[PDB]
Order: sequence, then C-alpha cells, then structure tokens
Amino acid sequence: MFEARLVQGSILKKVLEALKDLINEACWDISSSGVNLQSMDSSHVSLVQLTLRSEGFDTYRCDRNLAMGVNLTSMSKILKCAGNEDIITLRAEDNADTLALVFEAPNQEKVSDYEMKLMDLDVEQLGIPEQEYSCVVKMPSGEFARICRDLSHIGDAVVISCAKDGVKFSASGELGNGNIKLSQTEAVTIEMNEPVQLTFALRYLNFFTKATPLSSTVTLSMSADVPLVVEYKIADMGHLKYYLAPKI
Amino acid sequence: MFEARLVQGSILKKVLEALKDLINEACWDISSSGVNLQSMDSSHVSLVQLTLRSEGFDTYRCDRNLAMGVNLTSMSKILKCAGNEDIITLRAEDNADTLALVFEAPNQEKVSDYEMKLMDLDVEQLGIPEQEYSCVVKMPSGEFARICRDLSHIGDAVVISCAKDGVKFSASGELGNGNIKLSQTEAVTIEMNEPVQLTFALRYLNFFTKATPLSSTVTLSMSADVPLVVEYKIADMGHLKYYLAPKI
Amino acid sequence: MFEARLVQGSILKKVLEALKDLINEACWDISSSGVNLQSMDSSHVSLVQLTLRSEGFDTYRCDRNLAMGVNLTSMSKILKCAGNEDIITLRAEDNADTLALVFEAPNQEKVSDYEMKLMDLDVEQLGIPEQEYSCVVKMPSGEFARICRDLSHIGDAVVISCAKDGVKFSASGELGNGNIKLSQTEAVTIEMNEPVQLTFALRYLNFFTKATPLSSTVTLSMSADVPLVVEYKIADMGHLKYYLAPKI
Ligand SMILES: N[C@H](CO)Cc1cc(I)c(Oc2ccc(O)cc2)c(I)c1
Ligand SMILES: N[C@H](CO)Cc1cc(I)c(Oc2ccc(O)cc2)c(I)c1
Ligand SMILES: N[C@H](CO)Cc1cc(I)c(Oc2ccc(O)cc2)c(I)c1
Ligand SMILES: N[C@H](CO)Cc1cc(I)c(Oc2ccc(O)cc2)c(I)c1
Ligand SMILES: N[C@H](CO)Cc1cc(I)c(Oc2ccc(O)cc2)c(I)c1
Ligand SMILES: N[C@H](CO)Cc1cc(I)c(Oc2ccc(O)cc2)c(I)c1
Repeated sequence: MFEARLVQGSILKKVLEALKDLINEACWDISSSGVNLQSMDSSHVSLVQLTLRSEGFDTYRCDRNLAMGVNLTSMSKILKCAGNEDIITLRAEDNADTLALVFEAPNQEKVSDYEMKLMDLDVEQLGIPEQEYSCVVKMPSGEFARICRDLSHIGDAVVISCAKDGVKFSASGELGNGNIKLSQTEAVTIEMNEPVQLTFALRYLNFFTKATPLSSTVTLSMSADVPLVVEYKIADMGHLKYYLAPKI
Repeated sequence: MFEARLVQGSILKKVLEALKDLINEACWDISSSGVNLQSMDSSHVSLVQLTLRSEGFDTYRCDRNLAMGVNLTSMSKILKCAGNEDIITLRAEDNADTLALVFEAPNQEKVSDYEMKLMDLDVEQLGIPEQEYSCVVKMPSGEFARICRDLSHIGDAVVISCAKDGVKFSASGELGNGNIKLSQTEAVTIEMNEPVQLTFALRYLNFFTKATPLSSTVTLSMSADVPLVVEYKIADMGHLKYYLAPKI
Repeated sequence: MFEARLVQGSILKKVLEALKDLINEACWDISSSGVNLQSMDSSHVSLVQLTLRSEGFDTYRCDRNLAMGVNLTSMSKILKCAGNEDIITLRAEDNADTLALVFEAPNQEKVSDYEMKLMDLDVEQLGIPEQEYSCVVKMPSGEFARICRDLSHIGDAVVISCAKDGVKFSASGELGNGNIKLSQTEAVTIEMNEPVQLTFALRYLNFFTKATPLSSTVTLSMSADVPLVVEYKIADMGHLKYYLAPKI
C-alpha cells in the first residue's frame, strides 16, 4: 500500500485550495521519494507542478509506484471536511482503485474517513525543460497577491520590469493606469544578470496566488522568451510551481 | 395582558433564527406556565416543538391563555433589529390583535418597539405520542453541526449507527463515501439498550442545526421505527425539539 | 500643479466609499483653500456637498484653481488599491488632463501610482441657499446607521419627530410598525426651538450612512419645509453633508 501521514494536515487542504480552480483532474504520481503532480490547467494555458517529498511526511509508505487519477474538485470538497488542526493520512491499496483520506482530530475521539473513487486518465504527456533564468525575484507572497489583485482592477495584463535594485508591475485599461514599484531590501531580493521586462495575464497570476497560504515568500523566475515560474515553497517538503508564458 | 420580559433577549433572536427556515407561520400558545409552539415544517416533513417556561423569564404575566398566529418570517425580521445585548419584552393585549416586541438597550437611553399584526390560522391539529427510545446520544452541538455540514458534501442521507461505546455517521454519493466515528467520553455520552441504525435526510438535519447557538449540547434520541428527536435545551427555560422520520 | 499629501490616507478611501453609490461623476473643485465637491446624486434626489480644507492636508499646493471632472466609480476602484495605512497624495498638472493618486506604504519600500483620465462635465449649476434650522440633533453615527438599517426592514419611509428632550424615528409597512425612541443625554444632544416632525426615504438615508466611518458623530439639521441635512465632520478637515427633501 500507499500511506502518507501528515501531522500538519492543513498543508494538504491548502494545496488543494491552490489547485482546484486551475485543474479538474490530474495524476498524483506516488513513489518512494514522494508525491508528484504535473498538469496543464484546464484551459491549456499554465502548467502546474507539485512536489511533496517523503521526508516531509510524518510517516510515509509506498510499496509500488502508483498513478492515481484524482478528481480535484472531489478531493477539494473532501479536504474541506478536515479541521485545520487535524492529522491527515492518505492511503491507497496498490491496485489504485480508491483513495482514502483519514482525518483524525488531535483529541483522539473523533475520526473521519472518506474514500473517493479514482479514475484512469489519458494524459497529455509533457516534459518540463532545463531552463536558466536572467532574473529571480523573491518577495513576500502577500504583497505579490495584493499587487495582482490591485492591478487587475486596472487592466488584464501586468508588465513586470526587473532591474538590479527593484521591480515594477504596471497595467492599464479603460480607467487609466497603474504601477507599483518595489525596491530591493518583509524582504525583497533580486538576483539578476540580464534585466527583463515581460507581460502576463493577470487572470492566471490571480489563480496562482491561491497558493499564498502555503508560504510567506514567493519566488518569480524570469527570462526573455520563456515561461515565468511562480514558485511557493512548502517548507520542509517541496514546492508548488506555476508556469506561464509571457504574452505577445 | 400577556407580557414576558427576557433579560437575555438574544435567546429569542436565536430561537427565531432556528425556526425561520423551517416554518412560515405558527401558533404561539401562551399560558400561565409559559410559551409553547408546535408546528410542522412548511413541507410537512419534520415537526418542531418549542418550550419556553414562565420561570425562565425575568417577568412573566399571562391573564388569559392566547393562541397568537405569528408570521415567523416577520417576527424574525423584527428580532433582527434587536441588539444582542438588548432586554426584550413580548407584550399582547388579551384580544390577541397585535404582538409587540420591545427592545431596550442596557444604557436605558434607546428603546425600540415593533408591533406586528397577528393572524388567525387554521392549524392541522397534531398530537405528539408517548415514545421510549432505544438510544440517546448527547454530544457537543458544534460537532453535530459540523458532521451534518460535512457529510452533506458527500450525499443526501446520513446513516447513524449507534453502539454502547460509540456512534458513526456515514453517507455516500457520486463522489465516494464518508464516515465519522465518535467515541464515548467536549463530552460524548451514549445511553442505549438496543443498538440502532437509522437513515435521515441531511437537508432536515441541516435545518435543525440552525438551533446550534441555543446550547452547547445536542441530544439525539432514537429508536427503531419512530422519528429521531434532535433536542437543544435552552438552559433554565425549556427546549427546542425537532422530530424527523427515518427514511425507507 | 495641484498636490495634496494626506498622511491619514484612509480619509480619502472612506470619502470615496461614501459617495460612489450616490454619484457616478462630479467636479472636484480645487483651490487654495482646499477641495470642494457639490453634486446631485445620480437620480436627482439628494444633494451631496464635500469640504476638504488645505490645513487638513500634510502638504497642500494649488497653483491655479481647477475643476477636475472625475469618474467616481473609477476613483473608488483605484482608492481600493490603497492600504489603510498608506500615505496618499493627489497630484495633477494645472491643465487638468489626468489625476494621479500615489500610495506609499509607511515602510518606504513599496510605492504605487495610478493615473486616471479626467473628463470635462457640463454640470447643472446649483446654489445651496442660506437656511436656519428649527432643530439640530447630534448623535452617534453608528446608532443613526442602525436605526436606518433597522426601520428599513419595516417600511420605506421614516418619520423623524423631534422634541426638546428626545427624538423618535418610526416607520410602517406590510409587516407592522416600528419605532425607536432616543433620549437626550454615546452622547445625544438636541438643540431646538420649534419641534419638528418630517418624513424621509430610508433608501437615501441608507446611502448617506455609507459616510459612517468618517466620524463617530452625525448631525441632523431639520426644519419644517426644507431639506434635512445629514452632516459627518471629517475631523480637522471639513465635512460631508447630504441634503434630502422631506416627502409629501
Ligand atoms: N502544448 C502544450 C500545452 O497544451 C504547451 C506547453 C508545454 C510545456 I513542457 C509548458 O511548460 C513549460 C515549463 C517551463 C518552460 O521553460 C517551458 C514550458 C507550457 I507553460 C506549455
Ligand atoms: N528606498 C529608498 C527610500 O528610502 C528609495 C527607493 C524607493 C523605491 I519603491 C525603489 O524601487 C523602485 C523599483 C522600481 C522602479 O521602477 C523605481 C523604483 C528604489 I530602486 C529606491
Ligand atoms: N400527517 C402528519 C404531518 O403532515 C404526520 C406526522 C404526525 C406527527 I404527531 C409527527 O410527529 C411525531 C413525533 C414523535 C413521534 O414518535 C412520532 C411522530 C410527525 I415527524 C409527522
Ligand atoms: N478512544 C480510543 C483511542 O484513545 C480508541 C477509540 C476511538 C474511537 I473514534 C472509538 O469510537 C468508534 C465509534 C464508532 C465506530 O464505528 C468505531 C469506533 C472507540 I469505541 C475507541
Ligand atoms: N432641480 C434641482 C435638482 O435636480 C433641485 C434641488 C436644488 C437644490 I440648491 C437642492 O439643495 C438644497 C440644499 C439645501 C436647501 O435648503 C435646499 C435645497 C436640492 I435637495 C434639490
Ligand atoms: N432616561 C429615562 C430613563 O432613565 C427615561 C427616558 C427614556 C427615553 I428613550 C426618553 O426619550 C424619548 C424620546 C422620544 C419619545 O417619543 C419618547 C421618549 C426620555 I425624553 C426619557
């Protein structure tokens, strides 16, 4: 069997919260080294990649590698029945027929379990390439989320301009324009060689920031001509990365 | 006249909150010994019974027994204009023509009063029978409400299974299934002779738990073949009971 | 140029919150002595008057008087991107072509700016007359807002009756009636010579109380036959006044 006990169960609730708007169904790939999901959003625009490593769980067993096709709407609904304090265990027989979620409240007197039916999915097989980035900005996840919420009241698209000493996000539309200038030092840190300037759909960034509760930092990785990576580290465990192509 | 002063006015606000979704109009029966309501829900599915005893009020007068036909939507709207801290008095001349609600804030400088027109209702005359229960579970009202909210994401119907040492609530539907196991000891206490297992519409239980703020305990009384009683004691005053038939 | 720095930026956010439901576009008249707006609501029912005096700003410059036609929906949206803690500056070149709002967070590491296009408006030219009031009631803005919210559940119209020692607000409708009696002393103070009794659309009062966060006091000025003035002082700076004709 597969069995992953997570004492900080809320990590899972939050991971589902951060994917349900983007993806209806995907493979969770289970292996010795942990849990891996890679999928395109349901409109084929961004690509989402999730890593939850073994070590990050309180107990972790995997006897055979599995590819469980999970309906994320369903998993999300079920994770909403877990309390924020609960210990959450994922468990599946190796035939990968159903997935169990078990929620045990800390006062060990209530225990919930849900079994969700798994699907077989034919999934578009994709490989994320080797990529160098001219530019990596690391900033509080809260700020980034507010910038994206704010500019979306102004237009559809944000232009991100990155220099050695600061980053600027701008948009414009019917009502006029806006920008927000952030300076290098919560901490803001820029590592760049080339300066970049790219443009992105605020709609997708707004979905990405559903991940905000997973981490108090977000990292933006950019380079001329290649997708932006918006990464949230799930402390001591892995990351959730979103990939989005610049507009032209 | 009829006059009931309630210093903890919020009890009334909460009682209306716990009935408005279930019942549009009903008789409040006023007598010496207190206030009594018995009515079927507006779809003829569950039966609601309310007791507010004399002693429970700070002052209580009743000179003639009354049967006031009250529109509960109306009474609810008006009770929403009372502050949570207010002293609330119900008052009616014995002709039962209108009902007054008076709300006096504790800083005795603001006083509100509303008069609502009363109706004459022809009401379906019902008698609740003598019943023994194989099984009575007493548990925190909050938990019960969360169980009902949670399982309703899974299916329509909850199967309640009761043993000497614990109770289990299960449901299933399109997305898979769920159950929650609660153990006997907030305190959970089971008094049973026969074990029972019955099934109920989560829709009605969900309405019943609108009563949750009235008490931190709820009591479930069950027996093969007869309606479940979901009871909330209104401390030092009476109870609100809901009755619901098991499905088959 | 025109430039007004406001360290307590939230005053502006709140002023827009208190006008956006009432008015789509209006002239902000800029002069040496401060900022002035006067406009009818978009249905031609009430008149709104705003004063923000020079002295009230931390820095204030005006080199030429301006009449900026501002879309208030737009200004409102943009002011929603300011944090409550931010320092807000209004700035316009004297040609009055666009208006800039600059939001600098207190940790001087983030700075936002928005430019909104200005319009030329042909506006209905009105003069508010000299008026004496029989009656002026000063009361907590919170209470007034609750009275208006509450009575609107009862009817459309509130009858305000004012005596030397107290004020009463009443309404009635389908469900029955209500009144709230407030006594002269939070503080309630009546200055009257003639007693008045007038009736007003609760719809407009409800819009007016969108101003509640600007001040913890509201002042009602009344007189037979003339509009009511609902005034909110914006401490150390000016006022927002709404004018509304009694019904007959
Ligand atoms: N045809 C595919 C989607 O339906 C296109 C696609 C493939 C890949 I691999 C993508 O992911 C990445 C990730 C990092 C990169 O540098 C480039 C593409 C994306 I966004 C879209
Ligand atoms: N930190 C300094 C004030 O103490 C001045 C300052 C402020 C900001 I915001 C900065 O950041 C940016 C970022 C992007 C821009 O386009 C302009 C300034 C810099 I560099 C210096
Ligand atoms: N025909 C009636 C409803 O329209 C049926 C009815 C009558 C009674 I009295 C009920 O109440 C109880 C209460 C306790 C019991 O043991 C049995 C019925 C119910 I639920 C439905
Ligand atoms: N309390 C013990 C752990 O310290 C073990 C335990 C846990 C639960 I939840 C229990 O309750 C139930 C209730 C219903 C069931 O169907 C199964 C266990 C029992 I009995 C013992
Ligand atoms: N025809 C105008 C509106 O479209 C009517 C109008 C004019 C004025 I000046 C008003 O304002 C006041 C303000 C104070 C007063 O004593 C009288 C009118 C109002 I309310 C409506
Ligand atoms: N303050 C006194 C109780 O300590 C009694 C009291 C209460 C109220 I409310 C009052 O106010 C009103 C206001 C309007 C009315 O129509 C009647 C009473 C007065 I004058 C005295």
